[PDB]
Amino acid sequence: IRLPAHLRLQPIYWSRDDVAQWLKWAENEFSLSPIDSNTFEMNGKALLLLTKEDFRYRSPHSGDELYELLQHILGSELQRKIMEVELSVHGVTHQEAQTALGATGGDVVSAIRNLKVDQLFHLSSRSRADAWRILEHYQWDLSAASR
Ligand SMILES: [Cl-]
Repeated sequence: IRLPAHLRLQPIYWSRDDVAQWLKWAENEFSLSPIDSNTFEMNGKALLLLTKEDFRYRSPHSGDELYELLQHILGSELQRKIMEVELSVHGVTHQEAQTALGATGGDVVSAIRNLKVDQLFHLSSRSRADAWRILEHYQWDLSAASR
């Protein structure tokens, strides 16, 4: 298998042009059915949010192949969990999410909450338990940071 040079194996950083390059490469390297590049008008972050059915909607004949190819390029789930954390807490970066997820043992829910209490703790002299209490009381809504 010959990879397309100048295309890193980090799909979370792929541009729209990189997605088109990956599609063209995949169609030729795996002899797939013709893929209209106009059917994947998105960047790499968006590609990670598609389900296998979403791939099939765009390419009934080779969409699931492309999905499995993406899964193997990603390898041994974390990149998608990181995106879910980044989509749940304002101001959290890739590294902040990865640190929180590793602390919570892959738990997205606990990582989001630990990150939410961190942000709330960053604004008051209250103890972390008081921050954990207000957030548990307010159903884990960080928007209720009223003072
Ligand atoms: Cl990635």
